[PDB]
Amino acid sequence: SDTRYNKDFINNKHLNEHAH
Repeated sequence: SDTRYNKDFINNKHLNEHAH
């Protein structure tokens, strides 16, 4: 649970644009 730099503040920018 640290992908970019700890969630990029929201689970990877709002769950990586609503589940890509």
